[PDB]
Amino acid sequence: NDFHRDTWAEVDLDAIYDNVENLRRLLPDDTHIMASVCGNAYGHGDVQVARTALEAGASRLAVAFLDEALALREKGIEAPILVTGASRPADAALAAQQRIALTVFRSDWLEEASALYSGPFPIHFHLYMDTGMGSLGVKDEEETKRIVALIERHPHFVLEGLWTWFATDYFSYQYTRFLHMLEWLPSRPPLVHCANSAASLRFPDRTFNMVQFGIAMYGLAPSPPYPLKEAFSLHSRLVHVKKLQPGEKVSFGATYTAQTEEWIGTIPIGYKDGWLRRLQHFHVLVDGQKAPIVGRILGDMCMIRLPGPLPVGTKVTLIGRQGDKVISIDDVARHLETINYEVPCTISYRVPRIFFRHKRIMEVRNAIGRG
Amino acid sequence: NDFHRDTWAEVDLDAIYDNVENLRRLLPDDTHIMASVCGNAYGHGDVQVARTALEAGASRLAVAFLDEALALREKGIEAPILVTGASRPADAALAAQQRIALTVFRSDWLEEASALYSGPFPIHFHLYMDTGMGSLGVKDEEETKRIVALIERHPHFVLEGLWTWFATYFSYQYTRFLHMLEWLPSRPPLVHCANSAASLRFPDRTFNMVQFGIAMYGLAPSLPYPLKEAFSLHSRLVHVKKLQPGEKVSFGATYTAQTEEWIGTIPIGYKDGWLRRLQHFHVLVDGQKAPIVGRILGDMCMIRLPGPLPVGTKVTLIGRQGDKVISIDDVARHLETINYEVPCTISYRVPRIFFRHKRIMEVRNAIGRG
Amino acid sequence: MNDFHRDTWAEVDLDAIYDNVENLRRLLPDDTHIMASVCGNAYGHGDVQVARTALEAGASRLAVAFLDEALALREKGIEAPILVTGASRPADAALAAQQRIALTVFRSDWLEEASALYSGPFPIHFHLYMDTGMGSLGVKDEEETKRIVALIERHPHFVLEGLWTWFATYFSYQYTRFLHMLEWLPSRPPLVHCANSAASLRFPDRTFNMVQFGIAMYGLAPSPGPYPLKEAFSLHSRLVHVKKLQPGEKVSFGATYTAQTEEWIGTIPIGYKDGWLRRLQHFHVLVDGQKAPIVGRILGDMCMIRLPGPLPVGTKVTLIGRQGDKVISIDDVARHLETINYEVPCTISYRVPRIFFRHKRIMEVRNAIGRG
Amino acid sequence: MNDFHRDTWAEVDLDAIYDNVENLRRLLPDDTHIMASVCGNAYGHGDVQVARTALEAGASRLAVAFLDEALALREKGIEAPILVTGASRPADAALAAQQRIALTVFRSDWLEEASALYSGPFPIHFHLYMDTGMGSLGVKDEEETKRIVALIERHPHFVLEGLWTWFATYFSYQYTRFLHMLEWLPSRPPLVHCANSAASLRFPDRTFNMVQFGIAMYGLAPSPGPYPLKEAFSLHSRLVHVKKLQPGEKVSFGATYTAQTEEWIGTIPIGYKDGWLRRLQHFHVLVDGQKAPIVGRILGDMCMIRLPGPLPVGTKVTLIGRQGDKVISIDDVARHLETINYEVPCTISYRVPRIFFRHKRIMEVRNAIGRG
Amino acid sequence: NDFHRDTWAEVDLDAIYDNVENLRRLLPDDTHIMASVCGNAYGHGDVQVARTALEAGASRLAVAFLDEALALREKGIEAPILVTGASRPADAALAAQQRIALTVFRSDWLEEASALYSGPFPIHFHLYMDTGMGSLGVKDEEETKRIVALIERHPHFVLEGLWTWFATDYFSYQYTRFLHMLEWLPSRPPLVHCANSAASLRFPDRTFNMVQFGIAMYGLAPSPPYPLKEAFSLHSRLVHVKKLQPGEKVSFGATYTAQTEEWIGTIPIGYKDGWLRRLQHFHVLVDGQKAPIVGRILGDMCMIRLPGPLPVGTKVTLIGRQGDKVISIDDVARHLETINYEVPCTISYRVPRIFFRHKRIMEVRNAIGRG
Repeated sequence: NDFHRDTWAEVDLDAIYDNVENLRRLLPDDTHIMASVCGNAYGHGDVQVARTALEAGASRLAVAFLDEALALREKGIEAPILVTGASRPADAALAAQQRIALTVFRSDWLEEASALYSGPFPIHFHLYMDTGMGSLGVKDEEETKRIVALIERHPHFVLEGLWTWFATDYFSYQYTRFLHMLEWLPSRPPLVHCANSAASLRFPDRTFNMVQFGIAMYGLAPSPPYPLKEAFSLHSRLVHVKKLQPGEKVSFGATYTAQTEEWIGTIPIGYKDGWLRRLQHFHVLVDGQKAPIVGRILGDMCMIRLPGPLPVGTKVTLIGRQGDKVISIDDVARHLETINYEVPCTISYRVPRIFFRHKRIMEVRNAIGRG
Repeated sequence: NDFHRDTWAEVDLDAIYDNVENLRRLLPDDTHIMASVCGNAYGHGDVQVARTALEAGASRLAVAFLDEALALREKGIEAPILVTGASRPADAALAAQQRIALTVFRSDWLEEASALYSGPFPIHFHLYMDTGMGSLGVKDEEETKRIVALIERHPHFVLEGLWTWFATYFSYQYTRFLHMLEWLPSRPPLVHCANSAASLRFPDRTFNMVQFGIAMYGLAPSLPYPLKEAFSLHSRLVHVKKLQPGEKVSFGATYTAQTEEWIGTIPIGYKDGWLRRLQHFHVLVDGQKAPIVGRILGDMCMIRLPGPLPVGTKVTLIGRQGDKVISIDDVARHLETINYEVPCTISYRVPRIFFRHKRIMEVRNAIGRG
Repeated sequence: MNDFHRDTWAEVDLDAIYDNVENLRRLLPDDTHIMASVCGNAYGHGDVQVARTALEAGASRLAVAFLDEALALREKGIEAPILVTGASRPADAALAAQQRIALTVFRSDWLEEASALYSGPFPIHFHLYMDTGMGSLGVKDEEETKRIVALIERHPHFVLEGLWTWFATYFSYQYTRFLHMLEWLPSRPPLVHCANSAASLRFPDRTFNMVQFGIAMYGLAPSPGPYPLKEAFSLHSRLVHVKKLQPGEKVSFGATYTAQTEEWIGTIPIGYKDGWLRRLQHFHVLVDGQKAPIVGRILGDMCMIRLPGPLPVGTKVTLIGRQGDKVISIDDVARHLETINYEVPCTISYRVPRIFFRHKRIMEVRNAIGRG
Repeated sequence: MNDFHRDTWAEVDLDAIYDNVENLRRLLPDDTHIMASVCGNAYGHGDVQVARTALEAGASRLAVAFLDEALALREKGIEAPILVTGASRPADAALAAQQRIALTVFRSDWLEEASALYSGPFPIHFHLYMDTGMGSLGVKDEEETKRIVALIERHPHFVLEGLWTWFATYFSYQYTRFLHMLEWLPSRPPLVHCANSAASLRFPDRTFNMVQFGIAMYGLAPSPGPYPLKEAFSLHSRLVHVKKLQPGEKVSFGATYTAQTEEWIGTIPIGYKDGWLRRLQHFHVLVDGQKAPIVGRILGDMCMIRLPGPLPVGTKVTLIGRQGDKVISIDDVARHLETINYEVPCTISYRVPRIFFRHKRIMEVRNAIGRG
Repeated sequence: NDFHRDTWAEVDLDAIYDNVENLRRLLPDDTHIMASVCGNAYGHGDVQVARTALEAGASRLAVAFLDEALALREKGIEAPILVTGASRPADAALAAQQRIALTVFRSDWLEEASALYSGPFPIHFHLYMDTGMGSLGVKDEEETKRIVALIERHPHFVLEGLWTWFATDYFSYQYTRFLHMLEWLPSRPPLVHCANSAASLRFPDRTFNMVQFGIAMYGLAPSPPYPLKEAFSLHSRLVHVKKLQPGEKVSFGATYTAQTEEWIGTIPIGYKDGWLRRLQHFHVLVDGQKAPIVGRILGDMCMIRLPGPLPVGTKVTLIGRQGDKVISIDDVARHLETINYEVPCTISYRVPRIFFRHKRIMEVRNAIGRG
């Protein structure tokens, strides 16, 4: 709800709405769109992103483990949800009562589940096929047969889907093998899909009747027809400004020595906020200009060298646009020497999220706010 | 409450209790101990750590910004709390109502607070003195005098204390503090400092309250009593694949087996705070050091097992497993950062299990139902 | 849980509220909004009940005296726009912004303070109150108006939504004086209104695209004097005891009372703690269709009335309202009290239940001190 | 959530309540209970706050005017015994019984009706109110007393807990008349008390093992005149606007006001909707330590005062209480209003926050219309 | 809380307090007392009875299945609780987090449990030994060994107890066999107990360090030093009375013909209240006299022939005392041709319970009351 530190993230839900609407137009009315909202929508806000996606065209959601699926249900999400990661056989009943589909990786798992669950709710499963270069998943025809047999036998089990993850030139091997495995099934599952496939993201396949719109939904390219809009931005404000004389010292994480007369500003964001120490020499946007982060990043604050004296309260943009200049997630990731996925995800619970929709503030989410 | 993924953190509150208890001895019965629980107790659990510290002898708590203090109050903590970072003057009433003390860095700030606030609750302020190498704080007698004047005049303003942060030399800042301290008409009820290697070791002051920083968590921020580490991180294998010589595995990149081996996948990734730079780090499984192979994904990472191991086998990322042990400093070293950052990065989606007296006290799942 | 356990209550006929506003909505052009005033818990009629009835009848905006009253409405489900017409603290702008509540500004100094202490993220809507020279507050000159306009245009989250004034009840002078102040603004604000203007309720005035239906919305003539206004508030109680007295007999109900002749005295459970002030000591109430004088001093929780012959316990007494062909209006009570009508319903305390009627059928009962 | 957003509030010094009762508890013998009266939301001081303070100071029982007030106390955690001193419905006996609330009985007919409609399972405690001849209600003869006694002894769940009367303020006559009515009972009831007896507050009277600390508990003399009583209620506001006027200048605040000379007028956010009635139009308030007259008519949410020279916005105005060496008591307000002290605090509306002080430190703030 | 039909049950908690206090005095300070509160305390009120028992001397509670144990925890009971009946292996985690001990009947069950549960809470088990004439339980040394092995291996499993049910002249066989089985355990479990043993209910055994105070705690003899006090009573009131002339007819469930001038009274209790139809010719107490139930018992009412005309509101006692006359549970059971256990248990949720303590009403429990 309300927050009391001048540091926050903004989530432009129109960027998310637009991205999904454009994909919904491109793909044939036959293909479903599954929106990925794991890790609290990659740090964007699980329920806010989920509703916007469903509203724009998505029809199903994907999360990493059971708790993320239960969080969506509790917050009012009624659309289908698939747990793409591992789960405990003992939780079958729970997932079943909550109408949450689960992915199966081993026949061994389904047997445990079929043995400790008798009903009354029907539980839907999706099989993850290991095409041969994976670390997990169904690996052979024998195993595939055991799984199919356990489902048709059990009165509450339902084989809803089949999918796999395509690594990114192994596409050949990983596809011919998949097509081969898909034939081991007596009949074609209601939903055939896959993840991390730029191919089925632009060109139609048809072997797949559901596409997984992963990180691209957030305007981030998963690997460096319509443009993608970035939805995440990060801001803060100067809470102090100190003028330094030449030669003067200031001990941030280490020791900084002013080479000339300059002004140092402190903003209330640090590595506890997910603004990692490696961003030690990155720059930020203040008063429309670029300003360098000097000295080490502290736990709850970091210092920036200002062009001249600015008043406390001046807005600082860490990720986003100011004037004609811009800083994107890729820029931050590049400086950190990591992938864009990791950036928004690392922005901790401590930082409130402000959601915009139709160029207008919709709501504020302060994970540690009162209530 | 409950959790449904085999990944979790453990917080030994006995480690917290003992660390505070030890410091409670070395310090004279006249000096308060202030426990810092900012950042949700550095990833350990704000209310849990807070209560434990208060039981072991601590009397006040410190957080970085107002929302953290308000959260501690909403959770039932009644002990005095000090906001060490910046706050908005327009929030003075809110702070006063909740009995939250605030740190003052400029006279302009108080000037605004004074005009915006009229009562009826009293607001306790702590003056932060800039000895010289800081990025903020009060530094001249002129401003210090303005602050003392604003408070005296205001019916609901109270100068509760003054402090400074000793960066790490110490000899200069010290005498400089004593000098600045003498500017005040009357010595404040509380005079404390933060990050003082000598305030821990040695008592004696000047200082009737010392800030037990990260040390309370058993992390050396760089003597006459041992410090216990209170944080451990664990997970379990959720799948095991056997590989033949030369067999390939397309993880985050291309990995090739060079012998018969088994690879275990654990349900923890970078979206959990287990950052990608840990791709060549070792974890603990079956009492042995197993290396993380390939790249660390968002929700999972792979490890070469010391041999065939069943699903469910317990994997320890930070902590002890039999004869082997992985400390926080170890992880920090690999990542090339400081220990502080490690636990603080373990995300909200990772449950914390609290132990007290060698036995499980509670579970907290930040995303559990309710 | 809205039950009550004392035979004393007030009745709020929401059909009267609905009809009064519906009539006004008919008269005014579609371009003209109707602002419904619901300060003071809708002048003792029930804030949320009156608000939604006024809204359903054609009103599109609400007005309250201070921030708390606005927050109370939002907490009770009201979503329509709300304007705080009285003073507020600069430091509460954020709270008001977060809650979509507009604030009235009377001094540039106030805005200067609010501008310096607020930075976002919600936009805050302001209405400037102009002092046309004979008031006790408000913007009075062009230089201050410009400073204000400047501050708003300069602040990214500040919005100039309206402008208004209160015409004292010398009107011709104020009206023209207001037109001058209007031109002091670069452009015309989204909403231009005024209050206490009987004229704006009789004839549509192109100058204002929003009119304030003050106390008249409750059927009370804001002054001495197009459509019929119906009152919505009545007050009732019941006899809880009756006693026959002989000539000369004394009774000490606050003061000494001597029965000049054989008579019957009834006691009803309502007193000054209920807002039925002591000054109503010799007013007449309705019982069994007859006017009966309240004799003796009014106590905190009860008062005695001289009855027109024997009557059983449980007999309905009407303090304000109709009984048979006899009627007692709020103005009748005000007159006896030597005060204005506005004050009567507002004084009927929080401990007197309000029974709401809609479509000639009970709708809800709200007992401010009931369990829950 | 007990924050408020208008600079107008009342203060309740619970130390005063504690001290007044503590003094009474010292005087009265251990066999004598003290009943604390908390009807009317503790005469506008806050029911639960005053109740528990009185209880902590030595009072062992509470009194309210009607059932709802008693249910409100129970819902707020009060466990001490409560007596409804006013009328109630026979059909509510079960509810009252279930909640351990005692009821006053004034007529045998009432008990007959309650006996016929209640059968259990909770016991219900009654206190008989005797009319000593000069009252307007209560049991008046021995035959009715016997019928009542009979009904109770006959009903398994009915209990005769007490007997009391109200001595008018002819006392010698009533006292003796009460002793006669007392002997009409087979045995002496567990509790025998009376109300409005200054005597019972000065000297211990073996006839009553429980005394009613009425309004005196609030530091208000129930009449004109052993221990010092301290007042617990003050009322405050702040200037929200100030305007300098020249000689002859006019201001229309309800009525026309002409400045006979250069002067400064301040406006505070409190009006008749807050219980600060219009009749207080020429009363004096405290501002900057000086007495200042309220000039012009009091509006619903504000009133203007003539200031002693220029003063900034935010200056504290004290309507009731002390400022410097000047003081304004409740009796001073009552006098100007031509009413009794009892009525003043009771009239200060539900929308004015009450700030409670205990041990010279703020304890809680209860804003009846605050969020929550 | 409140109820609005003149039919109710009274539970004298002093009867329960006294019974337990007397047993606590008799047994040595070494032996624990386990109070049985299954079936909502045999229709007496689970939480009310549990607290009273713990307060009088009991230290542990027993319920039939998991939900009854969870109901006690939710209502504030923190004392130990044992599920004496069957439970699902998948619920181990739940019982574990709630500190609820479970009974194990097969090694097969423990294996399923040990396989789907890894932690973090310790779960306590009690082994039910089948002495040879049971329908379930551990039957041999091999099975006993497997169970012991699974517990010591698993880091969270704890063997807390061992018990069995003694049928009631097979006591010999069922005891010598039990003593024999008890030796198969490496060490003696912390708690050794048994159920339905009148023997260990009066005379000390010592082989058992915990006695199960079953139905006797309620003042009911489980098979027809200090006396037992009956805690349950049932009442109602006449809601109508009709005078009949000789020869007159009234069609209750069937057809009743008045043989003479008589008065018929109707009370608002029927078989939906658990006042079964077979009580068709039982008698009840009204105005201190016995009165016969005439005509069939209806769903929500039943008729009684009154001595003379009584007013509506007159109290009717179905189980309890009026004047010098009394009706006990055994009387009702005898008429029904069943055991006393079944009577209070059958008194449905529809009938509120009024609890007394120290000859004073403590609280009312109306299962279908508002809230």
